Amino acid sequence: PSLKSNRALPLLTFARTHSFAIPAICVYNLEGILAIIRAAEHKRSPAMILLFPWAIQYADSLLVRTAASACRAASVPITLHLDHAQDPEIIKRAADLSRSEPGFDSIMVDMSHFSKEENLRLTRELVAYCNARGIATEAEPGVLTTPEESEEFVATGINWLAPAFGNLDYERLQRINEAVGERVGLVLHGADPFTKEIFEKCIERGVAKVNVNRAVNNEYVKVMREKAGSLPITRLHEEVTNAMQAAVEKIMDMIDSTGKAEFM
Amino acid sequence: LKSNRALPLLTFARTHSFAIPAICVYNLEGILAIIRAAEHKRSPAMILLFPWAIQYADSLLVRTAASACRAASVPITLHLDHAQDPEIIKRAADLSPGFDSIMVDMSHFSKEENLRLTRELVAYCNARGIATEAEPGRIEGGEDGVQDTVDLEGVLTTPEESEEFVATGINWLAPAFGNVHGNYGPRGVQLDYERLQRINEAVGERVGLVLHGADPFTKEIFEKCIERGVAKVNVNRAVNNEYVKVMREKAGSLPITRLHEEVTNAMQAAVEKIMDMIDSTGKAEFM
Ligand SMILES: [Zn+2]
Ligand SMILES: [Zn+2]
Repeated sequence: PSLKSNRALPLLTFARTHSFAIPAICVYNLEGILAIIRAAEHKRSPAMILLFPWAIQYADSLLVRTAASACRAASVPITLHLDHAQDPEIIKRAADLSRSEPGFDSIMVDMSHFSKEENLRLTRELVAYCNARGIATEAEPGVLTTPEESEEFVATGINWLAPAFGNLDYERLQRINEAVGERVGLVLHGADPFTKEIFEKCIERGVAKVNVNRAVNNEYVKVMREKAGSLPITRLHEEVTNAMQAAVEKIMDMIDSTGKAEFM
Repeated sequence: LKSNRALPLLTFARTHSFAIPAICVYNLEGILAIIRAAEHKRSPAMILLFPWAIQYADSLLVRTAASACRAASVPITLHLDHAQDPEIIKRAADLSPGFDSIMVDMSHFSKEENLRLTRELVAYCNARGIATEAEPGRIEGGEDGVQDTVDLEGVLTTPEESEEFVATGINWLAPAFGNVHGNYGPRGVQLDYERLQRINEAVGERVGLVLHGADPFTKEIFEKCIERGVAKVNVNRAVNNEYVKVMREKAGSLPITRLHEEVTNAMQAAVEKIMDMIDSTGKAEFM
């Protein structure tokens, strides 16, 4: 209800009902933001741009605000997610950007590194903090994720859940899905090396959001390793962005997000 | 223009014998390097973007930089450097939080065409709250983001051409007085300081003077220029070569996060040295 106008939620619910997954791309820079936005507009695909707490450590609100207004100006649904936020203070600080100027649409409240009772308790409290500001939330039931553990995390108020199942244990996956896939969206982590077939089986069994980092960002690293000092700076920027954009477009085709924005 | 944010900086710098560091950047690392350097050293600054920044990222770098400027605890404004195409100038000027100032650089055209286009483009910018810089001559050379002058001759600035440009309503002038964009080569830096003072004497009280091609300059050269009216010093390679060196040596060897940190630190250190050299260090206290 405080989430009634949240832009991030329709993406996963739509993906789940239309048997595809949203590409959720971790980026560290403006070149990454551009690559995602170009890929998505070009493949008529929805997307998410994901930032780590480091983006705020490093640039205060600047990467956040820029990514936010870039996705909102986009011609396909693109929203902004804080990935793997493991400190309560940085979650609240990120969430505070929404009491302006757009900030995050969703935050992964990742308390998985805490003891499970303290994980549960913190998650609940930070989720309530983000929801008060209009912000959707994802959590990790972090030893693998049982269907029982998943239901405990549903109770905290998360919107999406990031199960541990070898990422592979597909039997474990659909059991999680049958138990909780009606109350929360499912999020796949460690997707960087996966193939179409793995993505297909993950999607059939509930995945509506696929996190990617190295598969895209390694393209940025390859160009700089190979071309820095040899290409002018402007050209390096163009080349890293093209390389990253191409990598995002592949993922969009692998997870059937290509074309889907037409119907959203 | 009464409410223009860039104008006071050069005014203040001129009356207090220093220059504003005007640092060209291509990326968020450079934007962060400038804000940090400027806040650390308590110095005003300007962030310079090339037309390439709009060509490449539409309004993204412009918006990121303009916003960083506003949020800074020292005076920092945003300048379009070397805009050499009337169409791009209007496109940039239509953006306005966009640019506080724009360089209407028509120096590639004949003198009379340069004056003609500069006059009308200044009108267009002024209508939109935007201060302007023009080049009453032709500096030779190219940089990444700044076109070559191949097949064009150098044109040194006279007081008379300077006077002609003051009537266009520009705020700042970039004189050609022996400075060169890019590498000076074996002949070294050979500036005509006499020409410069002659310019300053003729128009200095009516317009601010802007130093281009300053990358390899020393403190003593800076001091000579500032004593002759230079209130804005443009820098590029001095700063962005640090990004290149760090990437050249370390990409593939450090996490991307540390890569971004290291280029920004290295660029920040290069900016800080300029600030000291041109005596802008500490000046934000009285602004
Ligand atoms: Zn992850
Ligand atoms: Zn220049």
